Amino acid sequence: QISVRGLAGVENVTELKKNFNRHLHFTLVKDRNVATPRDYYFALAHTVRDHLVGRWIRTQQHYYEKDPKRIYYLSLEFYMGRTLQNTMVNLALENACDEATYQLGLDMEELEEIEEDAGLGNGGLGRLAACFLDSMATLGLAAYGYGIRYEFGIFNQKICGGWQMEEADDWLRYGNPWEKARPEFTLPVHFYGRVEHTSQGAKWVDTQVVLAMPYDTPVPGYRNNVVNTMRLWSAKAPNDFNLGYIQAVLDRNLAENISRVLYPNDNFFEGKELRLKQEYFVVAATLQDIIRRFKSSKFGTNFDAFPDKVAIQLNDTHPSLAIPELMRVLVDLERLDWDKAWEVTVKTCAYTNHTVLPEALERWPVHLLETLLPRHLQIIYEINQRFLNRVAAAFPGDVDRLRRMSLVEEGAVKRINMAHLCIAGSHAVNGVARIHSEILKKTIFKDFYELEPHKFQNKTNGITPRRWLVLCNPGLAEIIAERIGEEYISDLDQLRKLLSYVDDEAFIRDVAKVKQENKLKFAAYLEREYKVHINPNSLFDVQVKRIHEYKRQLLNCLHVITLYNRIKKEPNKFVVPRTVMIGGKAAPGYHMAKMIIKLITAIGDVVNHDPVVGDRLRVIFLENYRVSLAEKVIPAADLSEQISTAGTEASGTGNMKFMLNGALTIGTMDGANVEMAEEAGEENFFIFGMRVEDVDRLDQRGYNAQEYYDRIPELRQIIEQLSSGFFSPKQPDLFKDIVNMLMHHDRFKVFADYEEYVKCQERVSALYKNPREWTRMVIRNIATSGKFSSDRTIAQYAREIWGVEPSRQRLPA
Amino acid sequence: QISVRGLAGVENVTELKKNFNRHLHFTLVKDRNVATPRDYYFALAHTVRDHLVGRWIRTQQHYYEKDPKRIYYLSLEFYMGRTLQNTMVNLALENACDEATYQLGLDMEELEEIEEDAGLGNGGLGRLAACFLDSMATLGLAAYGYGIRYEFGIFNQKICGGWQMEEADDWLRYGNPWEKARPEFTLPVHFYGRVEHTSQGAKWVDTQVVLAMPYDTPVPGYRNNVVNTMRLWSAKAPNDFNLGYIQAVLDRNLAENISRVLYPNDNFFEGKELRLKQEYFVVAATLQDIIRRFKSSKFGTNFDAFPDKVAIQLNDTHPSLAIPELMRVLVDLERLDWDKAWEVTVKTCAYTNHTVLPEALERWPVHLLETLLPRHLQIIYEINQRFLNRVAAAFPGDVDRLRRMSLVEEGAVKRINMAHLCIAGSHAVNGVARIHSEILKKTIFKDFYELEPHKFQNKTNGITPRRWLVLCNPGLAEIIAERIGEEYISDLDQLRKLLSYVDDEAFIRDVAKVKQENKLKFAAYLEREYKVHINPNSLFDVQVKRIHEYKRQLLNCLHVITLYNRIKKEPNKFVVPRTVMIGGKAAPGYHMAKMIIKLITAIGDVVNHDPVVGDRLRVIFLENYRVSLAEKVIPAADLSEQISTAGTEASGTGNMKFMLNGALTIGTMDGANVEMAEEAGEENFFIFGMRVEDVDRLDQRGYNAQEYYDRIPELRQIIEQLSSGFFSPKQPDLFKDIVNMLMHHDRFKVFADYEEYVKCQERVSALYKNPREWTRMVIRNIATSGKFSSDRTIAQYAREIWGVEPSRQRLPA
Ligand SMILES: C[C@H]1[C@H](C)CC[C@]2(C(=O)O)CC[C@]3(C)C(=CC[C@@H]4[C@@]5(C)C[C@@H](O)[C@H](O)[C@@](C)(CO)[C@@H]5CC[C@]43C)[C@H]12
Ligand SMILES: C[C@H]1[C@H](C)CC[C@]2(C(=O)O)CC[C@]3(C)C(=CC[C@@H]4[C@@]5(C)C[C@@H](O)[C@H](O)[C@@](C)(CO)[C@@H]5CC[C@]43C)[C@H]12
Repeated sequence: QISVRGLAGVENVTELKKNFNRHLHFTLVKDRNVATPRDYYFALAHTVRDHLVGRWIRTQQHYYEKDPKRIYYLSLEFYMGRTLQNTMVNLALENACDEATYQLGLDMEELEEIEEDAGLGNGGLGRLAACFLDSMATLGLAAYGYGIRYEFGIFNQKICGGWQMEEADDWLRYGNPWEKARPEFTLPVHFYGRVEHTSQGAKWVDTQVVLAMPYDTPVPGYRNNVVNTMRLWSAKAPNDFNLGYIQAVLDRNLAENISRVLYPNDNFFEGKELRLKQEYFVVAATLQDIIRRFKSSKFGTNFDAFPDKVAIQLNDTHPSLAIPELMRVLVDLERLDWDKAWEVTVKTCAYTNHTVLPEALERWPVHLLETLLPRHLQIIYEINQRFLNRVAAAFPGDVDRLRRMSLVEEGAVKRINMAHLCIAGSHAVNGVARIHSEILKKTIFKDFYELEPHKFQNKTNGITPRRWLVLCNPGLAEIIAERIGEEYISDLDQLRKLLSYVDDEAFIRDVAKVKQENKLKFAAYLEREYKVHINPNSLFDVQVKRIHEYKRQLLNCLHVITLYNRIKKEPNKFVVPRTVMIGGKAAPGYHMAKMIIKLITAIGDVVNHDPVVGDRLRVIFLENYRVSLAEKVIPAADLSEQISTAGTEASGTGNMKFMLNGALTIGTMDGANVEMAEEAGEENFFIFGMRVEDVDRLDQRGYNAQEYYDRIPELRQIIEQLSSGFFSPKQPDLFKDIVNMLMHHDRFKVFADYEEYVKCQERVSALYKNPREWTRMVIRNIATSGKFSSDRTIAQYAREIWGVEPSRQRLPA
Repeated sequence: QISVRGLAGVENVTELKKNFNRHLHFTLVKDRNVATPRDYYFALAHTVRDHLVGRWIRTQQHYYEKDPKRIYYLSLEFYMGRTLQNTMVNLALENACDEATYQLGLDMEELEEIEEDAGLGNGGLGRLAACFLDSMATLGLAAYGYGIRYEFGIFNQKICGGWQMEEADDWLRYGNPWEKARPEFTLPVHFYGRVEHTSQGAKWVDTQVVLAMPYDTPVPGYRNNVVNTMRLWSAKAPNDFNLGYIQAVLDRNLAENISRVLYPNDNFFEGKELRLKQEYFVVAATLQDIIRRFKSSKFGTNFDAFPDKVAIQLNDTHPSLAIPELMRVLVDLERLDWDKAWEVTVKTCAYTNHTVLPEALERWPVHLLETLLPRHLQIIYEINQRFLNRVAAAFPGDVDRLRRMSLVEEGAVKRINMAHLCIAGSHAVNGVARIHSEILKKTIFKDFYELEPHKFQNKTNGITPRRWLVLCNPGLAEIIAERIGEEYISDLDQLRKLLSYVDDEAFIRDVAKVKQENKLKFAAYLEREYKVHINPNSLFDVQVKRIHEYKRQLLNCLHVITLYNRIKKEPNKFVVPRTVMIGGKAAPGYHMAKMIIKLITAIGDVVNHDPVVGDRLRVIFLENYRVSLAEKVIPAADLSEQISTAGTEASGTGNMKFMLNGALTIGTMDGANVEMAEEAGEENFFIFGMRVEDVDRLDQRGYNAQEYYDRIPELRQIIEQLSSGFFSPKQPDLFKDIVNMLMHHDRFKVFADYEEYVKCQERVSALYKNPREWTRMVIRNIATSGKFSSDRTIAQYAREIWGVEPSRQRLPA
């Protein structure tokens, strides 16, 4: 149908149809008489997977011959989503498969809906890992993603009586056609035991062994025939495990629980032992694999060359144990002296920080590490001692600096600060947006920055234009390609060329037409899947992201109620109709986040069934927000809500997805919003609220929520409604916690941004009344979204941290 | 190479080679540079599996169109062994694959050694199930095997310091290419809950749900293009399971433990709850599947026709809950009246008894069934009440009969007698050999036989000539085929024709040549795999079977020691050299069986390193006895030890394997030994010891072991050696338990058969000195082994129990 989806040429279509039928028959053991859409999905998935393997094998062949520097991206989360359409796109197979499936009497889009999300992440951090893998393959880097194959990913969210229910995400039930089990490359991981000292140094003995089994998933580059590997470790009991007899066999489960389930916490630390085991598990298996690969190369005994052959990137502090683990292997097993092992470690490792929120920082109780990893604690103490000697020598007499910079935190319970560990043992530390990187240098890591200024960098986050434009928004990609060609897909800066079309009447019409189609499709999705009715002519006001206080879903809630109260005051006045959509998961133990979800639904219960309101205001909670739901709602959005308190959202990536897909952004000067507004021009953005400086000023003076309550009658009315049970008639005091928090213990100053936010929202409504000017502003956003491609981000990592050159060159097919 | 292995015709060899390479590349994602033999095995296994699916699909198609009566074989054990060679044989692919793999530079035999045994059974009962499935497919029956897919089968046995160590049989580690997961056909199984009574009868409520997921494995008939199904159920937690959050996800393991591990007890009952859950699990899932298939047929609401469309065979009492479960479904769910449901149940079910040993009988505590299956206990009480009313009416006033026949056993703990349940609810009850079936009618089920004589039958066990001749002994199958053709493979009675070759000098030479080759190959296997040295010219004296007291491995031990002591007394006298091989697993908690294994190795420690003995006597314990080890040692055997106390071994099947493969049999008149001797003639068998009558006489008088000790000096010497630490110098009293048991509490009267056994063993040695007469006796055995084909057994089940006609007719290819 459309150009950007590739050629559907007779020879390919015929070959695809016959391999489809081969897989249906031989692989699935079905025929057309019994086959369900699921069977049809699998036959297609197997047919497409076949196209990868040749490229996969020769890519890995190429790296063996050329022996380039290898990039190892260590993350506990890879939020991949669906793989079918992404593979077709990157392989140029999408039209051919559409044709082949059409001719077999099947709708490919219906088949795509059957694939489970690989939901092995929580949100931003996990999805960044996924975008990174795509870009690394697209840029020809010899890169590997290493993580854990969780049996259960992020929970499926069900709304019941307005409340979140969690159910297990059993994503492997029907199988995963993309992975290849590699039991032959299984590796032992050690836990517990004790440390023995000898003439030949320390020995870690009497350990419990857990086996790590790798599963490989292909990662295709965009149209370059590069297929990299994501290797995920699964936990297996050894066969002499416990070995009355029955119980010993049943207790094998204990070892295998390590890889059972993803911890569902977004930006929040929980000091649980199982979590620490997961962290060491991925680190120990990966490092052995890295070293084995280093030794078995065309180059090489000599660990001097290690940093020239290996880069290890730590996605947050979750794989921070890679630092003492690498030291352990180099010192205890390879017999290098401390100072040489340490130079190698620092030159190999690099650390990316994702948040400044104190409750998100990993600080592990010493007594946990003592029991679980006795050798690693010793190495940590020794790293600390030598590091503190460097601080003492640089800042003599500064005793408070010493306690501030220590990796060991003193208190009732002694803790290891994992972020401090990462800084000390990495040659590079980066934040994920310019303002976030500055905040690190000025506040939380100020001391470390004064010691080693050269270590600190910025790498502003990015999103992949393949998944986040071509895949999810084919209509928009097509109208862009008509004017400027296809090269922008792997060089997103080229979208600037679209600025010379901002006054083009045909393009304006097309941009606005694609948005309307997207909105109509999504409104249909809501009716068919969730039996909910929305007006596709209203402004689609969308806030989708994890439910957190700092993300201020509550600020949005306050606006929504203001609009309702204004309508009820002046019913016969014209207002721009809105559909307000809020979506996101709450961590299971996060009580406040669960309350906010209930409020949102409770608001919808009042607003959606008020006859006076009509179709002018709708409030919808988007259930089970995840990657494949994002691919649908983002192209359909008019307004992107990015309203975190200034200085709390390190970067955001949702913000970029919306910019790329033709929504306008209302937001604070937080995270990457600042860089986005800078790229588009502040006139093309709806910026409101306190800057970082204003927050600090308010903190010094003290934040008093009562002040705003007293001076803003519209705010008072809302609080009285919440308190008196207007939104919960059966349980009048249901929302006492929310009101209490807002009035007395609001860390995120919801009320302080209320007035500016509401006023700015009026300016949004005003612009929406003039479709031509709205669309021209939209075009100005899309055209300047180029910088926020993860290809740019990854090229910066490659050049400034890893010391490798990106390549756009094809491998032979 | 050999005729019986099929054609290696240019077109087939070329097609096999290319599909091998296709699977290596696309399925395994390997190439010739990295591939190991394991990779080569899998590529072959996938290539062969491809040949099944077409036949598999059209067989199931055929049954849908014709709608024949369906046979359901319910067993908790299917001891399948390896599948590759068996599939090639039954498909006529063996020479073609040998050729194709040869031309790729691979040795197929080396590749076959890589396949894990599917060891989902303990011994006789489990292996009978496997032979039955082969024969049912070979005879064109619409038959299904239903069981449990254990994650861990029978443990691997390691010998350490002479002692058995058990390790987990992780047979699925590298995957199973034969099975096809069918998650779409998952079924709920209910546990616990309570019974509620209404107007519309009883309701089972508040149950815990466990999901049963089926895995299908193809079962090919011999050269007839019939491919039946073995369906094995795997336990899965439902997704709302328990649903703090983490723990709820981890506790999903509890539900899934149901299918985790096979209970390693051969002929012994253990009243564990997990075992009862397994039993109900397979029964509930299978019955739902049977009923669903019955309703969705070309025939049919009307359960009158159920017994015309369905036969359910119960392999022992392990699936006995099928009886109250079928009643439950018919009465509670389908709303049939009791009497009609009961008529349908009895006409549907049939029961096969496998042992008379009291400790093997399943007698479940009422309090277990009360908690786990409250509705089934009620149905059991009601079945019992109505059954006891029938007994009272037939034998008025006979109050002791009533208590004897009751399904409910009274005592400290009330128990359900599952065998009694099976007899009451089945139209047919059979033993597994003629003497065993008589013992049932005369002793343990005498009361039931007097009530319903028409219910009691014999079906003498059989073994499959495909696995147990063609597959494991190609050399012998070939020399037989040269004389009489190939038709005997699916009609084993034709082996009688070989009687006219008993005086043929060429045939005698060939039979003896094949045995020598078999012995040389096995002696080489022992050196290569276990670094043990045997003389291939000695008589191979072999006892392989589960380690049990009733099987009397100890009697064998006593002979072995007698031979040693005689040699040491008269060193320079000629004796026929023997290699005595004993093999078998002991149940982990069976202390005595573990002691016997230690004795056997302890004997070998003394005998094998006595220079005076030389190569005249060797005692070897065969480690990890299992199906694939049987396929190797059985063709290599000269003497088959079948020496159970008369009346204890219900049938035996090992005995038949040895007869078919050219060993002579020394044994008691026990089980099927009686029928074997009858077929060959007693002159061609080494029969010794008490008959059943003699045992009974000895029991009445009382068995006094001291009597034999006093009157047999050779026996006394052995006991003194055991007591004084001759066979355990470091631990002189190591064998006190064995001596004590022999002297004071021997249920199996080892000493009573000692003299006759030793004397008979001398007659065996005498015959072995004359190779020509030994071989002529061998030929007389092989030629009369026809009756012991499971094709015969299965045809008898089909005609006399199930009411279906066997067919040798091909399906179109
Ligand atoms: C040496 C092993 C090690 C035992 C485990 C880690 C290893 C790795 O580097 O990831 C596993 C994979 C192989 C076997 C490895 C190395 C090379 C091959 C290779 C590229 C070799 C090549 O000749 C084959 O054609 C091809 C291209 C194809 O078989 C292979 C692909 C597989 C690798 C990369 C590694
Ligand atoms: C009705 C279902 C039920 C939902 C679950 C149990 C069932 C069974 O009888 O075992 C599952 C298998 C199918 C779907 C079943 C029935 C028929 C098919 C069938 C023989 C149908 C035939 O047209 C196909 O060509 C073929 C021959 C091929 O698709 C099928 C094969 C599969 C069966 C036998 C059963």
